[PDB]
Amino acid sequence: KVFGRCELAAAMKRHGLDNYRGYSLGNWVCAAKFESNFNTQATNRNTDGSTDYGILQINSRWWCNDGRTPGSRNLCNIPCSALLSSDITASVNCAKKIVSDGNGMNAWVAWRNRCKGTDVQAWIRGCRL
Ligand SMILES: c1ccc(-c2ccccn2)nc1
Ligand SMILES: [Cl-]
Ligand SMILES: [Cl-]
Ligand SMILES: [Cl-]
Ligand SMILES: [Cl-]
Ligand SMILES: [Cl-]
Ligand code: NA
Ligand SMILES: [O]
Ligand SMILES: [V+3]
Repeated sequence: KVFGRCELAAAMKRHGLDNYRGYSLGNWVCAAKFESNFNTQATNRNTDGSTDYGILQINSRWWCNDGRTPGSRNLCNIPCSALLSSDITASVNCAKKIVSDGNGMNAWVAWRNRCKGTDVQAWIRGCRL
């Protein structure tokens, strides 16, 4: 599913990401825009051989099992394919674990490079939330 911006914002809000560990909702919307272009089916390889999955491009190196990332962990206890669903629940629940872990949203390279330090409230401008 390719979410609309406000559609995604509303789903993320319902799932409690607004100001989760201090990250206002626009952070999460921004991150998804640049990680996945709002596409739940997005998959991308990394140079280490891991793959990033879904709307928030959760990585098989640590967070999910895809059976093809040697030495990796599955800290969200989920098949990576579960993260490609039109329902964002599994991705959000995993994201909450990731962001709570010490490094905050820096885990998301696109967030760090494109959202951090910017007016992220612009990403929820016009949305009824
Ligand atoms: C190295 C550098 C960037 C990325 C990335 C960017 C957006 C979405 C997913 N992965 N991955 C590895
Ligand atoms: Cl993509
Ligand atoms: Cl990429
Ligand atoms: Cl596993
Ligand atoms: Cl694996
Ligand atoms: Cl933080
Ligand atoms: Na894994
Ligand atoms: O990534
Ligand atoms: V990547």
